[PDB]
Amino acid sequence: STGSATTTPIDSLDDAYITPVQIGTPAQTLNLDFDTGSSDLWVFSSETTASEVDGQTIYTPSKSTTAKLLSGATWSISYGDGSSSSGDVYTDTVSVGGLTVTGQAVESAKKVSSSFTEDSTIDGLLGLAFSTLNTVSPTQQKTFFDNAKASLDSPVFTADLGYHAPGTYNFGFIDTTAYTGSITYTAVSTKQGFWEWTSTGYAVGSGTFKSTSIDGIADTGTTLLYLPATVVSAYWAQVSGAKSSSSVGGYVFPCSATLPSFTFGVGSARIVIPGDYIDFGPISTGSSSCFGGIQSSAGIGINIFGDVALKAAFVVFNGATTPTLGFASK
Repeated sequence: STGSATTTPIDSLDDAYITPVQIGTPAQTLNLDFDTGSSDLWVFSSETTASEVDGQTIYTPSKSTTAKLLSGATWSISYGDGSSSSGDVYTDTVSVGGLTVTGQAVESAKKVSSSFTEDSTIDGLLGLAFSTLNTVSPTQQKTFFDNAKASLDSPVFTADLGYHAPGTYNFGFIDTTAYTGSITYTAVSTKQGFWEWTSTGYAVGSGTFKSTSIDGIADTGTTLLYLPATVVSAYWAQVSGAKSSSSVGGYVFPCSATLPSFTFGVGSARIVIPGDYIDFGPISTGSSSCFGGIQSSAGIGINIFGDVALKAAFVVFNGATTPTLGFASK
């Protein structure tokens, strides 16, 4: 089997992407944030504290003839950005782009943090990291991909995120028309539960490539590119007037600037992030200070190849017995 679904930016900055997902019988379609940095499929629901729901579409398990309470199971998750959610668990039928999994754990939120409430466009998350990170207790549950894997034509999914435009998540096949040149594959460590890999270096604009190992995670659920402070300083030093602002929470730059590109290495291959992908616009409405899309990972504890990086590539998440990651230009 295979599946193919369009993923759409939630706003004009590509702060996140939503993908429609069918849950239950009859189908209830929710728009979920596919997150290769976590491993829970959780939704706003009829059980979510009423004051914490503000415009989201909810899953109502009592209206699904295939929903079953997973007795005694609870979940609770905290994300890198400080947001969180928790609740209980149902199993139900879940379909993405024509690919159906029966008996998928659907984690129903009883509580969500303010950042989730305030984002009316995201109805929940669909985790695509390794199932070892799933938070369901006392019986850990499998991700949608892990459940689908054996049925897929090939045990892979791909992320093709757009810049200020829709893109595609495919399951079970590689669309050879969706990228240019060849796909370069690189080793993955699953030791921390992430799609963790080592970039071979970077360049700023038309500058020379610096060969240096940068360990990090491919994370579709993180907006920006978080890299070591040395790398990030070298980038912003090429933008007149750019500075790190502790009050704002990162590097800012004059909105009048033209940003240089940023290149990262994948083995001997190179992925080029155009300068415009690094512009996240005014820090507040009407400001001439703009927020940068490349930020320091210092004090995160891990480097994160988030959407800024991934949307410059066609990315293969290869879930074979020995997982790997592939990157192509597009």
